[PDB]
Amino acid sequence: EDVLAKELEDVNKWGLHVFRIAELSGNRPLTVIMHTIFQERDLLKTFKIPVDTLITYLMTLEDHYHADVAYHNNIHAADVVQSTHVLLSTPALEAVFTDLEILAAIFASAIHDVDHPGVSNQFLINTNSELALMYNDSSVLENHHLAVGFKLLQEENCDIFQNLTKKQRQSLRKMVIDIVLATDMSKHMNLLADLKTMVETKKVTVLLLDNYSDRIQVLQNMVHCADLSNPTKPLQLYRQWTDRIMEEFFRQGDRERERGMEISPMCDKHNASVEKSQVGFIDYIVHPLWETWADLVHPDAQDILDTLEDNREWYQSTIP
Amino acid sequence: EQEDVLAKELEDVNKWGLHVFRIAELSGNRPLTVIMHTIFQERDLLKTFKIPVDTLITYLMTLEDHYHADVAYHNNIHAADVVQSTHVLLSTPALEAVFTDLEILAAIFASAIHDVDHPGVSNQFLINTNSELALMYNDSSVLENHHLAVGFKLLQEENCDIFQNLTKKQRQSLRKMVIDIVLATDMSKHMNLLADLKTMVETKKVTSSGVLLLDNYSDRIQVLQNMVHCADLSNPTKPLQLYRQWTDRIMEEFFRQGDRERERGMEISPMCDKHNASVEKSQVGFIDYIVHPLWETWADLVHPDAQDILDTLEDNREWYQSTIP
Ligand SMILES: COc1cc2c(cc1OC)[C@H](CCCc1c[nH]c3ccccc13)N(C=O)CC2
Ligand SMILES: COc1cc2c(cc1OC)[C@H](CCCc1c[nH]c3ccccc13)N(C=O)CC2
Ligand SMILES: [Mg+2]
Ligand SMILES: [Mg+2]
Ligand SMILES: [Zn+2]
Ligand SMILES: [Zn+2]
Repeated sequence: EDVLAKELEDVNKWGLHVFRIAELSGNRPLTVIMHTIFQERDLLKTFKIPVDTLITYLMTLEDHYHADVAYHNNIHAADVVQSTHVLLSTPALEAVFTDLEILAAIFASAIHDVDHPGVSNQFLINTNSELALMYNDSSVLENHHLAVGFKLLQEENCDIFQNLTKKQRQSLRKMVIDIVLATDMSKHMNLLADLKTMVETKKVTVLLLDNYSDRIQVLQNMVHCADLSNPTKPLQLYRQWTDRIMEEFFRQGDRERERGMEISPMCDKHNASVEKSQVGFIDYIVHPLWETWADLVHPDAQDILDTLEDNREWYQSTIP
Repeated sequence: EQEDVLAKELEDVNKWGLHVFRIAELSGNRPLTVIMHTIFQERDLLKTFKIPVDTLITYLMTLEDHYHADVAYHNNIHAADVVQSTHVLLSTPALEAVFTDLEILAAIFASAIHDVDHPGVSNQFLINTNSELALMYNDSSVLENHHLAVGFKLLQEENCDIFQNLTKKQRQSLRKMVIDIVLATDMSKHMNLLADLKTMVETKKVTSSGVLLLDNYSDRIQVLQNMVHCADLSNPTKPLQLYRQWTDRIMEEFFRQGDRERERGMEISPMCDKHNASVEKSQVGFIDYIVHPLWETWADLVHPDAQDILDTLEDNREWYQSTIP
């Protein structure tokens, strides 16, 4: 238990040893990382959240991530939380999202994949699942993650927002919904188009964002970047994330095959190239996103972008 | 002979101003079932889509049961009214041969399910009271998402899948169209929906047959969305004896919601305070700011097909206005 404390001192750094923390914490990475970030940002006193209510909620939330899902589990949630925490500190901003906006982005990251079944929205839609029937084929999983994340606040001693004012709770709820809904992959291109627009019309002294519409757009893109941050991490971490997403994909492709459905991209294990898929994912999705981002906050996050380009070069070299 | 009178009244199914409250009584509180069945036969939809008649009746009766008989406005009579109004709007000369049988089926089915299981309170009330529905749907088109989920879920009950003989592509296309239509009945979408309809009227293209030219999904679904939205907001365009009954019913629902808001210490929603209400001024305002802007634009789209409907709306506005001084 003291090596865990040592691991947590790198909470403000890109490349935290999140898999080690998951092992040392007894598969409680989301709980410990969240507890550490709330202390570090002084959110428990800022919003008057009792420490025991925080722990109770975090453990209940963590329990609703599936332990038999290789990628979309509590370790991924903890990673996205911690990554958002670092991006919130990019100098190109500095103290410029409200404290409520900071709490919303961090809470949204923690709940953003809760109760994920390990299959895609398209799978849930094409299989006529109960989830897709409930949500009318529209951001099916993301709507569900939000509903679960908020519903768990109503469990015994779980309301970490009990001492927020009524206005604050309403504002936070809207921001959290806006952020998590933006993690739907089908919204990526519009999100990226808007982020580009913002960069081109950027005003700085540091970024000056006067209207809520632009600020929520940045927070949406921020958590999206954090969700798509695996290829920007030290390679030892990135390779583990690749192993886990491919396990999840292959298990879904097997289900598509058996049902006679078209197999989803990268999900056919008999015609799969893991490394080519990573290079293509970086080239078409992750690098455009992170380059645009790095432009927005230029020239901060050059170290993050440096790692992404190193990792792209390495994966390409593994292709004969 | 009760059935004979009912059959006589259903001969008016192609007319604006159908005696829908009489049909509700004569059918034993089954206006949605009998009006939908009549329209499906009139449009030959059972034959076209190979819908077994017993399956249709079973689904309709189950759907109708899931409207709340104890809500004054958002009940099965309102659903039957919106269905029949959509059916008349679909028959307008300016749209002859414009929509496929599948699009027609989608618009009518959407109208039938569009308020199912409505609790008689607004989306904002459900959001502000932290309801289970608003929690499920993240404060976004809360009721309309629920109406869709219930309407589709009921197709899975015993002998209720009226779409059992559609192709897979037909079912996929119908499902998407129905979702797009019912979500457009959310009041928060009205201003953008109307702005788009105005843009279409200003840029409208007509064929050599004289009918509307709609050559992409965006334009086709937009017309169907606004059509069902007009049907939903059609009460002030109906003969006055119908309109006044709809006004009585919505005010009962509004006042009951206001009584709940008042008891909870909430600010009372507009038109919901029975101690500070003007029913007549509220109807004139509703017409002037919402219903007439919408219907004048629809009438422009299908000109001159809807002139009589617009004339009735304007007469009814003048009538309510005349009761204020
Ligand atoms: C470590 O490598 C991976 C990690 C993850 C993914 C893919 C990876 O490698 C190809 C997929 C991407 C699939 C397509 C997709 C999902 N969201 C998107 C947003 C924008 C564009 C595409 C997508 N994820 C899906 O949940 C996120 C996690
Ligand atoms: C007979 O009179 C009425 C009938 C109905 C309404 C209001 C009436 O009289 C004021 C309300 C309107 C409230 C606010 C509202 C709801 N949707 C809208 C769409 C656009 C603009 C406002 C609204 N309805 C709500 O379900 C439809 C039924
Ligand atoms: Mg997700
Ligand atoms: Mg409705
Ligand atoms: Zn995620
Ligand atoms: Zn309605």
